[PDB]
Amino acid sequence: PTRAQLAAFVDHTLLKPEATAADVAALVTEAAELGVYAVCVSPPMVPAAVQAGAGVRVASVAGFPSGKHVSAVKAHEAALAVASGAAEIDMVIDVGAALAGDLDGVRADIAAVRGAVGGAVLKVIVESSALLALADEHTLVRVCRAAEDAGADFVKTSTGFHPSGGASVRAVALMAEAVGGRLGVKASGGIRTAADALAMLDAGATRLGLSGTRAVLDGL
Amino acid sequence: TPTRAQLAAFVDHTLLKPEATAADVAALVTEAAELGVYAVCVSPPMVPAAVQAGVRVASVAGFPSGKHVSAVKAHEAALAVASGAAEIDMVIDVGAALAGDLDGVRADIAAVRGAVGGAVLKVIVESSALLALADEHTLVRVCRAAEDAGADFVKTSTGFHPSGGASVRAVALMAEAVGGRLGVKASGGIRTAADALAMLDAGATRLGLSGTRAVLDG
Amino acid sequence: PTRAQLAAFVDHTLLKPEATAADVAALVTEAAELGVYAVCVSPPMVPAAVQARVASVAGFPSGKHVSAVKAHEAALAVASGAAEIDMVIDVGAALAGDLDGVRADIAAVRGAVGGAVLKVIVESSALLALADEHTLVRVCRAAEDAGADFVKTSTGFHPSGGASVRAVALMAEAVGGRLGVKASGGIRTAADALAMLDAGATRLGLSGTRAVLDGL
Amino acid sequence: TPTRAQLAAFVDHTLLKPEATAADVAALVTEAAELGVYAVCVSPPMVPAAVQAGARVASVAGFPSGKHVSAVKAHEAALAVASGAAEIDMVIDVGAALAGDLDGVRADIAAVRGAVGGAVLKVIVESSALLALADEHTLVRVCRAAEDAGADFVKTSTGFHPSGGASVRAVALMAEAVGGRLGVKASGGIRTAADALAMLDAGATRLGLSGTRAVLDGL
Ligand SMILES: [Cl-]
Repeated sequence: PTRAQLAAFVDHTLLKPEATAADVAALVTEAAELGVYAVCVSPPMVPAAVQAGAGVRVASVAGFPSGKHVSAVKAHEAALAVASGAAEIDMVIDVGAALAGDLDGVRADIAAVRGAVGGAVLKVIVESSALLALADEHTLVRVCRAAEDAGADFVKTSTGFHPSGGASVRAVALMAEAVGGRLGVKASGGIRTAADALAMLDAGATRLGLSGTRAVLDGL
Repeated sequence: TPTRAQLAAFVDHTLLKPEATAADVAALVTEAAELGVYAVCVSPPMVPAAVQAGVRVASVAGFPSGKHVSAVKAHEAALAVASGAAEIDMVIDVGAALAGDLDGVRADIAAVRGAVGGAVLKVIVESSALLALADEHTLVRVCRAAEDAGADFVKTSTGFHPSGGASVRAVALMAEAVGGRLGVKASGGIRTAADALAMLDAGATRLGLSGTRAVLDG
Repeated sequence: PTRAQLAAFVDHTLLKPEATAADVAALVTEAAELGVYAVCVSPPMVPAAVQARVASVAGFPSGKHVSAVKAHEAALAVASGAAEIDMVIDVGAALAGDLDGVRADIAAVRGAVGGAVLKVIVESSALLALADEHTLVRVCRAAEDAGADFVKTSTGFHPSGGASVRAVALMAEAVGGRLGVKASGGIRTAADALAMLDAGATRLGLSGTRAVLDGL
Repeated sequence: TPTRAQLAAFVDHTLLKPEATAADVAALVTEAAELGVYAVCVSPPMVPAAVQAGARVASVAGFPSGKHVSAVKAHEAALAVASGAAEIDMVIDVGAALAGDLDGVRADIAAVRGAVGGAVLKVIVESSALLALADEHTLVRVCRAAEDAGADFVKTSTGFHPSGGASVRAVALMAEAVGGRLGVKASGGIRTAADALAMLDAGATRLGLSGTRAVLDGL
């Protein structure tokens, strides 16, 4: 698995609240030098990301990181991001809604954002480490099926901000089996080495969210 | 030094975890009425069931990252107020402030001010990030911008940023910057009575607490 | 009915695109002199009405806005102090038979205004002219299903016209005693007013209220 | 004097009735392609089905009244563009223009501009109202506000205001004020091929029509 090949799986990411336009400009330069698939930035940073290169593939987050926004608000955010040049959107579910068993609500929340972006690649962050710690494997699968039923293109493990943690190979395996190659699976959160990255791919991930991409690639 | 009832009267009793359910919020409301606190603070989608649960309600906007365009923060804040929130605690774009874009921070806060009508508007400045990454003057500038944009409070912290939560130095700087014309809400990591009293003595006029019972027993 | 009793049914209304803050202030002054129930103004004028009981409109007059936008608009008005919101349905949605869509559109606004009085403009003159009585009734029931407090006849801007006695009578028969019924559009005389109240209206939307009251 | 295909290329083929259905919109799109128009113009909730109809889509914002706070207009514009609209035709608050609050009109336009990114933004000044209720200089000031706020076009009318729609005089004034830096769209009550060509001769670079076929047949 080559350095260029692993890099083609990667969304090179900066989501810190303190991030400046200059930070986002350096992120895009580093992404181009590394040969990654996209940059992932916070919604108001999309103009800066688009302006920092030619033909930059930009993903933005929506309803992030808490998931605790009403659906209209997540949709509005996603639509402004697409209007500013975002090709993809990584939204967060209402994690508390999943845990209460309101799967209809989770599915409708994702369908609202789906209807607003239209053209864009939509990834749904299920916060798998939170679902697996506070409920069970079954709950994770149900959330994945809601994402599929609502028209999502990816299910995605983690925000990288929840204290329960990030991607596990078990979560990815569970998520990959549930969507069965019909949707992509993005592993994210705490992927810090080459070995972490390869193990997520081996478990079924078809995309990786990384902030320390160079160090991951250097490990090869 | 204040009694239990007096300390409680300073408090916004808070649950903002991503995993919070309606049942968690209903238990939070019941516990706030027992403790005699000033308000509950809940996430925007939980406002209707907090309000209906029979307590003054605050909500958050652009929370916790602050990385949302103004129009998204304003839309969120309008919905929460229309659903019955009495107060909104919004987060600034911390990066905008670090880059020196103080007119943009102010316009961001003005958009929210215009959406909430007469509701109490608190601006979370993420003081521990501003003091870690810039300097005292930058914290003062952000506060003044909040007052210029029509805020009613300046507020230290989200409780979610790794730079930490409320500090005495941050609270005192903020209280001087607003000169008693706005409130100062100290929040994030306030776990004991001594923490609480240290912030009120530094000039806080409201406290954001998640573990209020343990502070009150104090 | 006395002058005072008839006024008590009225939402005293200015919705013209050219309306200024000064026009809105004269409308409120006139409202309070006439003893009306409420003033009805356009969403950006709500702050000036409140600072001078206020109803505002939402998704008005076309009804052609996505649900989230109507809900955003309604919430902003309530936040600036509107006690009531009068929204417009996607009339074309109702005519295509998409009553689930119309209901969902109304429930979105319902969930965004909290405790506000929510009135749903069904554009009854268009529904009767382009569909049928049964469609008008189905739209009213969707409004009830979605949690609305009132059904209302007309924007006063649709070419098909305004309130008719039959539309109001149908709407009152269908949801009367459970939802209020507001007759609006083309109510120009005392006799028009009284004919809508007799048909089952419990609120009236008027622009020329003084003239209507004078005819008693 | 333009050929049929040339006149058609100036046209936004439009359906904005409250009663319009998805089926009405799909017929509109089919007719648009047949006629060779520049674009179809539809109401915001109709954009996704107009885009999916698979042959350029414009939508409107804060239409037709202009009486919506800026944030609502901007929200509405964003959604339409995210659903594939290439252009947005917004409506100013006409009463704000009349009250002399041109800074507020400018800010209202700037709000929509920052929501749409790169889309073509047209600003509807409701010229027939500005001329009937104010004066010519007010029309010019509103055009300047639009330019200053980053609009790509100024545009006469909604076609729903009782003071009427496009006039030769309105179009000449607007085209003078923007001086070829913005486009000028003539719209509202353009009933004949003669009406259309008089607007074009007055400086319009785009035409909003509903009865497009009957206009083109007049050539
Ligand atoms: Cl002619």
